[PDB]
Amino acid sequence: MSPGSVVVTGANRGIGLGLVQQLVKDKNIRHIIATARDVEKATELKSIKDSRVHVLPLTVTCDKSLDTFVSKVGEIVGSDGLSLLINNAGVLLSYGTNTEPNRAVIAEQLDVNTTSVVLLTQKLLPLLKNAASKESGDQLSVSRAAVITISSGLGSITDNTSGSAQFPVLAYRMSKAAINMFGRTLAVDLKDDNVLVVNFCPGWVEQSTAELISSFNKLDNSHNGRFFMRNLKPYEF
Amino acid sequence: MSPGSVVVTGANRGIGLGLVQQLVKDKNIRHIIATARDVEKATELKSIKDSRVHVLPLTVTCDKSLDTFVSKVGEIVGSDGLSLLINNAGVLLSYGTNTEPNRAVIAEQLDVNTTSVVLLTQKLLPLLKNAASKESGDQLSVSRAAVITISSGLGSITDNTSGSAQFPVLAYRMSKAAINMFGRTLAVDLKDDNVLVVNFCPGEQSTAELISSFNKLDNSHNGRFFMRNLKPYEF
Repeated sequence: MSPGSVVVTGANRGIGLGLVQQLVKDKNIRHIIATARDVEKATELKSIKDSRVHVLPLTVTCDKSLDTFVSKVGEIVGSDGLSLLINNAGVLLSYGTNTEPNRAVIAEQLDVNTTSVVLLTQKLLPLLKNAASKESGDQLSVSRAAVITISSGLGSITDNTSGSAQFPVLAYRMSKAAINMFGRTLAVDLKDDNVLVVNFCPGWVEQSTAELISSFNKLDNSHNGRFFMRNLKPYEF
Repeated sequence: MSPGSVVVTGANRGIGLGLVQQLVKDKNIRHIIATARDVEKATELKSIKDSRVHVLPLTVTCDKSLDTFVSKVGEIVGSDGLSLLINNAGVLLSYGTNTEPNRAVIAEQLDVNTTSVVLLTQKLLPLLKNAASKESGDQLSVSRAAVITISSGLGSITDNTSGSAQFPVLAYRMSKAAINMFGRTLAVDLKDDNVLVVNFCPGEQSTAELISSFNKLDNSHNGRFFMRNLKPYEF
């Protein structure tokens, strides 16, 4: 089975856009909600034909743009609920240990990749718990209700052998470590609500998204609260 | 062996304080710097009578308060550098997944437990490195140069099986995960500067146990996260 409705933040380009193109190929999906900070500019996102794709504006750092967006998606999915939330929107700010100490940069990296993602997921929980309820039982799947966050292998603490000297990714690594901790906590917290939650890391083209979408269709209770590679294959955290 | 100089942040109470009380016992340490946000209120810390103890004001979230502090510690340690930086200053802000969505709270939790600590650490790097260059070779220990960060078991993602259900510790858990990531990162980044970095979960009888552990720390502990008795966490 397919999810009735999907939300993809940051679909104007990169992974977000590819995922939407991958998503439109599944004609059994009823709604496809794509967001862009600057919509009037998301031309390639916009060019996508098919009537079920809704390109809505969204600034993940603005709590007003969040409330407006949550309401719109609410008006769209109606009583059906939101089946799939794939938190893709994020950014990679340059910052390593040998960078002139700068609080504003570290704070922006976390605000965008962490707190904004948590804020959005929290607001979209009612809609998710609803999609989950619309089918009795105790079985997790993305077609029922899932919160998928696009993370990064650099978020894995135990796999961190490179640090941030050669590559200024300290803040980024932390923002994803945190977001990996959120996913782990969310899955637990939403246990009795039956909504699935998993985090992935895309590669470093449409190949990546094609593989992610495939892995999505194989998800169940056994992947809940974990962090995997696009071909699945778990990360250690 | 003992560290020429030690910095303990937010030592006006709890573990921080407990560490300064344990540290002043090691009669071989030359400088012992303990911070407080409101120096006036740090009565039990100031009561501590000891020629080599310095109580400096520091409010981790303020960059001016950070620099000023870093200037004084350099002024105190001189060309010998700072041999031990133990990040204790921290906070627990109530916030779970069911909590009513609030950007400011999450932002404060991370700003205090993550970004503020990273900033303080970076600013002290010179001192920490200068201290490590006094010795020869690649031996890592808290007597040479080390950064000890007081984290928490709730910061382990692999061990998180209770989430925000029991207690509303979501923003806190994330803050700690991130700082453990910073410890794993600094360790790799400071490898060639020969400065040891390790993270501990504090768990009186605690701080006493931390210290003994600090004295057993070697190259094999670098970049890792342990419990006070040196039992390792998985991250």
